[PDB]
Amino acid sequence: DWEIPDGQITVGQRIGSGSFGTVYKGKWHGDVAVKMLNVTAPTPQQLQAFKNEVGVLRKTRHVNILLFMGYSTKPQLAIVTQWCEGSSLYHHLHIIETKFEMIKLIDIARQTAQGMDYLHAKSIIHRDLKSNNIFLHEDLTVKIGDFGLATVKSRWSFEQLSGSILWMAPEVIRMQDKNPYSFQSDVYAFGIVLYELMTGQLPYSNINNRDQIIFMVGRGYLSPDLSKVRSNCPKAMKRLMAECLKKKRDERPLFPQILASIELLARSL
Ligand SMILES: Cc1ncc(NC(=O)c2cccc(C(F)(F)F)c2)cc1-c1cnc(OC2CCOCC2)c(N2CCOCC2)c1
Repeated sequence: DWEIPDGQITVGQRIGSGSFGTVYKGKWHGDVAVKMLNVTAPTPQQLQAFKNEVGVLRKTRHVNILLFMGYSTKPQLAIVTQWCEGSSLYHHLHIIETKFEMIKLIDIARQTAQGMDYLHAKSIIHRDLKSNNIFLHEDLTVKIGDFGLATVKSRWSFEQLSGSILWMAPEVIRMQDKNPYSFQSDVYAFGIVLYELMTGQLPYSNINNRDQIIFMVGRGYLSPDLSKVRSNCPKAMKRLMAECLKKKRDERPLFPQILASIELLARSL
């Protein structure tokens, strides 16, 4: 099974922490990432939140999904994943401002679409897809993860997630539908990731008020500016972006179509 016996993991450098967990770099048959719960004696809800996450990760076996490696219960409840040298797509695009070639931007898009197509086939709705959750292993291979460390009521069980408003579909901002999170809300988030790749920027860079952005997207008054895409961005890519970013969720394509469209436009370059 996937349970790792006590004393096998060497916990190293602390990377970060939030209200729910703390991530460390470690050693277990090579470099690993270790995410521990902040409490040693968890409540029935905290333990259920932990088991829910292990439950989703253990269903994944795909090169574009962060490789789950096992979990521990002793001395603490922890999740073990592969350790990746590299940086998140967010870090590359918006912090160090890496200038990838169009061919590589399309390659990153194709790889993300593969991982998302895989998750949706396993009935997993991510609910927090964004460039921060796309890791570039050796600055080349996409590893989709969920790197948030904050307490979330029913994360892998539902309720609205915050701090990722730029990637939030209009119906996710509103919270008026019977089921606001869907494969289509993940597709909208993916449409924002495509915008980040093709422009090198975060949407709505010219609006300095976050509350106004939330209000406007939800009302359907604001959409990303597609004329900001790089001069050599293929027309088929700009077309795909507009379909993913549709205000009405029913008008959005699903990942089998998205992946087929990227595979086809990557051939024509
Ligand atoms: C340890 C761990 N255990 C469980 C999860 N869970 C998930 O991903 C997860 C949970 C549920 C569903 C899914 C879905 F995507 F499949 F839908 C994924 C994440 C991490 C972890 C947190 N934070 C990290 O790094 C920080 C953030 C990046 O930048 C560096 C600091 C890493 N890395 C790994 C690469 O190598 C550098 C360190 C892994």
